[PDB]
Amino acid sequence: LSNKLTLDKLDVKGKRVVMRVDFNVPMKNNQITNNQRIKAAVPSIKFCLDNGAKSVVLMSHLGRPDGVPMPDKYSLEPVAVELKSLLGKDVLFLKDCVGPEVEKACANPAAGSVILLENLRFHVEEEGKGEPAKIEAFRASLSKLGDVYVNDAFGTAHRAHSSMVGVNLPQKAGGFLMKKELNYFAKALESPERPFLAILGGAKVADKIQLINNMLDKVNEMIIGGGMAFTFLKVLNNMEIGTSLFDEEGAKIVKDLMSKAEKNGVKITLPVDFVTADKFDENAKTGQATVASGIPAGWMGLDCGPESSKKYAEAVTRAKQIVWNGPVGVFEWEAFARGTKALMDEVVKATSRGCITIIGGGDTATCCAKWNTEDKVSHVSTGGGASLELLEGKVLPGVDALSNI
Ligand SMILES: Nc1ncnc2c1ncn2[C@@H]1O[C@H](COP(=O)(O)OP(=O)(O)O)[C@@H](O)[C@H]1O
Ligand SMILES: [Br-]
Ligand SMILES: [Mg+2]
Repeated sequence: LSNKLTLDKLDVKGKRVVMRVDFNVPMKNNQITNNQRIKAAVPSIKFCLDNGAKSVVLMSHLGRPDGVPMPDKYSLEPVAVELKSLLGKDVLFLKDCVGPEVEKACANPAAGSVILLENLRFHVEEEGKGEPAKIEAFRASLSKLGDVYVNDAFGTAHRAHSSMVGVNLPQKAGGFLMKKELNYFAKALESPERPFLAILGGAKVADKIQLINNMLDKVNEMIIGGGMAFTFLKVLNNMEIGTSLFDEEGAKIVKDLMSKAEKNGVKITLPVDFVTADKFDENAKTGQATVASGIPAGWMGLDCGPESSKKYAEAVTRAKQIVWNGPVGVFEWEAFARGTKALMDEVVKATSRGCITIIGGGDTATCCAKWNTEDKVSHVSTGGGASLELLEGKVLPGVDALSNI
């Protein structure tokens, strides 16, 4: 951020600070399962308060409510409560993020007020799809909630959304988490140790399959696992995949990706076996499948199997540097957690013999919390797709929108 205003040089004394954070925390049975992303923004928030900010107004999305208010499923209210404990200051939660009543609560707050707005994506104008004059007015309304803007939302920095690129105030500063994450990656990605392995799993198939093309110019090996694999196996193996995650658009580029991997000497490791489920439920009935057998109609692959785990371990053993985003199964549910656990064990072992290991993402970082490996890998990042976009070599929209120095 040499070229960009950062919080360390932003005068906040007597200023209302409006701050985009990534508080898109994982949830389960209505409770936060990992407060990593909330803790990560505390240094910027504390800094503002300690240096005399009149207020800090915090704004984030949570999940993908698709521009419709969904307070029953995707409310940020629970975050406010967790933020109080972490901060040592109370936080006011507002039930919306714009305009008239929110604008009043933020216009002239009591000194030192911390305020958390409701889910930005309850409004279509944040993304805005899921409408030009209304997008302008959405952005104008957010711009009113402070005098200066800070973006500490590393995990969302790849998104050119209204709250990330559309705030119109004279001073737009990168926060300390943004700086910490960009600095770590700049160093780690400058001259990666080789072989450099990327591990891509998870469930955001439509988005993340589109990142593979550029990643293939940077890495020497790739594991394509979790939800990502089924699109590849259907196209390449003509495998029956039941109701497993499948991306129609990405299917159309799978063969081109494999050609480019061959051209670039990138070894691709796909799973060869699976733990299956009769429905998307923690208590689903379960089965086993292989690529040869296919997955039965109406069943889904929710974890890889033992032979896949062995192949993954073999790639990890070869690697001198690893970036991992996306669990290789539905590790939140114990019936589908073994593959991710096994891969985590191998990544920890790699770290202990000198592998540089970077694990990132809202959900993938939760694997580290779940198995107590946050201090047994080289770096745990608050960015998932955001990190993958850095690996591709892009400038992130949330960074690009900051004020030049
Ligand atoms: N085979 C699969 N089918 C469906 N979901 C999966 C599968 N494998 C992994 N997942 C899911 O991937 C989700 C995380 O993916 P993602 O959101 O892209 O990663 P992150 O939050 O680290 O960026 C987890 O919630 C996990 O349950
Ligand atoms: Br997606
Ligand atoms: Mg996620």
